[PDB]
Amino acid sequence: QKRAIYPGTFDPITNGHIDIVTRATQMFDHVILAIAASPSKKPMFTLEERVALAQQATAHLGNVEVVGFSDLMANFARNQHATVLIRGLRAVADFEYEMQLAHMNRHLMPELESVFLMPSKEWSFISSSLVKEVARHQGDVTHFLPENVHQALMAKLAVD
Amino acid sequence: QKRAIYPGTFDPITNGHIDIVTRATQMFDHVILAIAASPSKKPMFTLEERVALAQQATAHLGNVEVVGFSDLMANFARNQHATVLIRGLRAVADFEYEMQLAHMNRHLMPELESVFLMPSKEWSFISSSLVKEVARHQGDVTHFLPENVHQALMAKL
Amino acid sequence: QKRAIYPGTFDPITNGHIDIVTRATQMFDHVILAIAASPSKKPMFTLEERVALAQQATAHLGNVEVVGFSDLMANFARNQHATVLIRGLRAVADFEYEMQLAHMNRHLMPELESVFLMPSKEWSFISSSLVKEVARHQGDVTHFLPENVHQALMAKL
Amino acid sequence: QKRAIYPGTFDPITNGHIDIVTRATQMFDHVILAIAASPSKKPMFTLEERVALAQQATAHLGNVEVVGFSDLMANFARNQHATVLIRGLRAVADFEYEMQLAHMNRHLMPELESVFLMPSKEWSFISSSLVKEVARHQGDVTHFLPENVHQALMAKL
Amino acid sequence: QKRAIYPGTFDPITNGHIDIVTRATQMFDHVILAIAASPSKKPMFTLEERVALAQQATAHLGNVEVVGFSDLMANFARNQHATVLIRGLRAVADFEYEMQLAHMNRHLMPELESVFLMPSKEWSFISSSLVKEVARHQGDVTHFLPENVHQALMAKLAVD
Amino acid sequence: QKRAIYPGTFDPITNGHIDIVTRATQMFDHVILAIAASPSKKPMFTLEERVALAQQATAHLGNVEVVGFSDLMANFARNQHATVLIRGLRAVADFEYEMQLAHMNRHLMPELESVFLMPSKEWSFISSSLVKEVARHQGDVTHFLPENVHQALMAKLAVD
Repeated sequence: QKRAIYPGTFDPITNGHIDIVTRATQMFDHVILAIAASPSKKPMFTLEERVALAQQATAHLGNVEVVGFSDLMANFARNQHATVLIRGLRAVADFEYEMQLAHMNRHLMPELESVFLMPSKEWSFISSSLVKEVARHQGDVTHFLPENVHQALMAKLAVD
Repeated sequence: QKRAIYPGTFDPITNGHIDIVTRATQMFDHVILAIAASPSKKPMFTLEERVALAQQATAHLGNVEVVGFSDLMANFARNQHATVLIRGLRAVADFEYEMQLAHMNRHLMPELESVFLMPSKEWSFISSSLVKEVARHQGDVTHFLPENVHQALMAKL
Repeated sequence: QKRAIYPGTFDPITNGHIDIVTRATQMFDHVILAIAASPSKKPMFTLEERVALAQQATAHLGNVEVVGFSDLMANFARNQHATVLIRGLRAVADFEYEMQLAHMNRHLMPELESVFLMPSKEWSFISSSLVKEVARHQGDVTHFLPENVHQALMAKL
Repeated sequence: QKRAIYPGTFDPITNGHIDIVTRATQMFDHVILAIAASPSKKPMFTLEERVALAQQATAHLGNVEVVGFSDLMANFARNQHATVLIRGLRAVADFEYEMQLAHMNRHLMPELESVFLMPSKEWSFISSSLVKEVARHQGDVTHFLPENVHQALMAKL
Repeated sequence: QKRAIYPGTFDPITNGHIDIVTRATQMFDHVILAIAASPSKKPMFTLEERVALAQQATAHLGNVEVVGFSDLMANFARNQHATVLIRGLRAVADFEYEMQLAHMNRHLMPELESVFLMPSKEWSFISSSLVKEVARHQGDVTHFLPENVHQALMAKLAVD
Repeated sequence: QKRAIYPGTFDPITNGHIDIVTRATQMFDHVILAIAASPSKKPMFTLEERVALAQQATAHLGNVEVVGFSDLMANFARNQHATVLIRGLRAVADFEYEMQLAHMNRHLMPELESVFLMPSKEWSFISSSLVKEVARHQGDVTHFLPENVHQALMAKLAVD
């Protein structure tokens, strides 16, 4: 029935993202966790690494499929026949930017309905950018990450 | 069958509410538009009036069921077998209060998942309260309301 | 002659309001400081009192005219031939609500252009409501009010 | 001895308030939990009730003293020899209103320094008002309240 | 009488900016649409292109003059004898940043009064940065742009 | 008794920061004004210059010690035995980012209590980044800076 897309850079996937995609799969029949290449952001992890990490971290969720994309999100969503666009909404969100994006995406593909889900209190306050900054500066971020991502981040920073 | 509940005071239902419930029906098989008695708000219209107005305004949305309730919303949602809780969301929203409400609702019924939908730009600034303030001064609010609601507002005033 | 209207409840007028209306007069030829009766707010001062207080407080601003009104603000503005609607704006403002009000005002009278002005840092945190709360406890609010307004507040309390 | 005051309506005191006052005692030698009569809010509990509830709920915090007051908070703070004013702060807070209040408090007593503390994530969404709304519908709020407060809420309702 | 300045990077001018400058000309006798060079932002369009596009898009507004400037906005406004500073205020605005700028500009030139105007609902939600990002990623942004800017953006992206 | 840390990039220290650290010393027995190296931001002033400027500007405050640090703030605070973390909160603040940082720091070092102080109305509206941008573009920012910082900024921009 409903095909939902949950797009982002997922660099790397965090426990907050796991929370959101878990809620989405309880609500919609099929969820595509869609990872944007985003070369302009100079991601810490390559697209291949991000896809592999997200695949492992969502392996227990049967109706999640992880796939990378390099086009405009709406162009990808259209070709994949998604009709629901999953967004996270939490306490520290840039709320107006999220409203900008939802209006732009409705302009681009009105048949794709933005829906906002809210994570647990535990994951309401921390961005993945702060997680990476803290880890790179020798702070403990294990609490925020799936174990496979924890291992990959330790290795990435060790060789960096 | 995925069952969603769209609760509120709906005093009265506006074109913004119609937009949200319509978006909800495109996503979910059955949508319960659930009107809370809300006596602490001292509503302009009685619950029976609000239910009747919302019934007429949604009569052509076949997957919308309008009901009234006076108990805890989370218990009403469980008793209606709803698992999705529809909330409106827009750029002018006090989204932090919506977060507080969603966390309280989740404490009371964790199986009821809040989902925020965004109305059309046309209804991105309207509210029940602003409509009522303009109508109290005989200002023309027909643009913002279902026709049946406009008539009822004219009679109450 | 460009005619601006600066409407509100002014219950009572404060030094922040004086700052805004003064900035408005530097920009526009004639400024109508328009006091809404606002019965739903149950104001501390009657409309006649609020008009009298604002008249005295603006007596030395030659291009300010203080009036009272009880009808729809947009109709009053049209009837005064105003084409500019002055609103205050500051860092502490609920600017999204100001956007909702401006869009409703534009729906009612599109020819009346909302324009937001920013008060001095000195008045960047004051409000009528906070002044009244402190005064109800005999706190010294003389800094925030025209002298005539301070006296009237002392008598009402 | 650094003396802090933590004032509010505490109608009733919640687990969020307990969290804040506990954090305050880790920082300051003596903390006065000061309950304002607040008649304009028409509180659910009388002042004597609110003081009694907060006394029991803080009985094991040796450096907390619960008092009631009906005068201007800044004068009460001066009369208690407080130099630190504890305010709660969280992601859902209307922080601009907290800024307005802090600037008014500073105008009235510049020696009383506002200090904002952040509660635990567990209490990052609760409020007295939301607890009361759920309790009015017999919803289970025991998670959010000291046991003595839960009992008193059940009796008032 | 009143000389108003409406400054920004205008990279490129959008329908929202057209909306705001149109409202400004209905309110004030003369409006300078002032385009900051802004080399630090690495603008998509050169200053010459931005001025030409803004000139064409405002040609129907008799009391608008487009001019580029490379100095501090307040220094330019002072030398041009502007007394009104036009700012747009919309739903997705970084409101506190706009308050920062208004206070700084009042410090620099107190005789220049900041005034905020609000665009139509249609233009309340989309930044020019998102317009450029979407266009560069193969999305349709024609709705947001004057026709001359649409043509220039297509050509800029085609050769880029 | 209480050791408080007031950390930031202080690039350069401004009157608003002076305000906050003055309030902090009235409240806590010892305050460390701690300057993060922050090479990723490419600071205008070197760490040595920032420390020297902050030292001179706080020389009248007996219980302030200025020290530079290049590690994670929480790791430094822990090794220095700070138990209070001073943050400024003002009208134009990115409030949600400050909440993010406070939650992250509580995760890293729960024994370090974030406290927010509010500056005077005079310093409520202007960021140090805007001060530098305005000065670099030939605007007057003397009002916002201690005299020693004013002199250093004039010299930095003159030779830059």
